Amino acid sequence: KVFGRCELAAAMKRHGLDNYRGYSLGNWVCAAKFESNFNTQATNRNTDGSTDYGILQINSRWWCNDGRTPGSRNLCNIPCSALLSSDITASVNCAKKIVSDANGMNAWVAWRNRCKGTDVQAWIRGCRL
Repeated sequence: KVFGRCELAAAMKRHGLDNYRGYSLGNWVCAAKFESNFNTQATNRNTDGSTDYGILQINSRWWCNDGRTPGSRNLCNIPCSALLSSDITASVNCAKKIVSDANGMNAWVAWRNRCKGTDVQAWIRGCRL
């Protein structure tokens, strides 16, 4: 499912991401935009053999099990396919654990490089929230 900007903002808010660990909703929407382009079905393989899954491109080396990442840890306790669902609940719950780690949102390279320090409020402007 390819989300609409305001649609995704509302689902993210509902799920409790607005200001989770200090990050305003604009950040999460911006990160989804540049990580997956609002597509829940996005996958990207990395050089180390791991793969990123879903709307927030969660990595298989540490967070989920895809059965093909030697040494994976599966910290979110879920098969990576669960992150491709049109229902973003799994992605959100796992993202909540990732951002709680020492590095915060810097865990998402797209956020660090394209959202960090920008007017992220723009991502939710015009939305009925």
